[PDB]
Amino acid sequence: ANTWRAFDGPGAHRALSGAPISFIHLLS
Repeated sequence: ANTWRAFDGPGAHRALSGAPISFIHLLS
């Protein structure tokens, strides 16, 4: 989660309120 986000496009707080890494795991 931290490795790919920091290199291209670092948007930590804006994604966590809407749909981040954690929202994707609920569907599978």
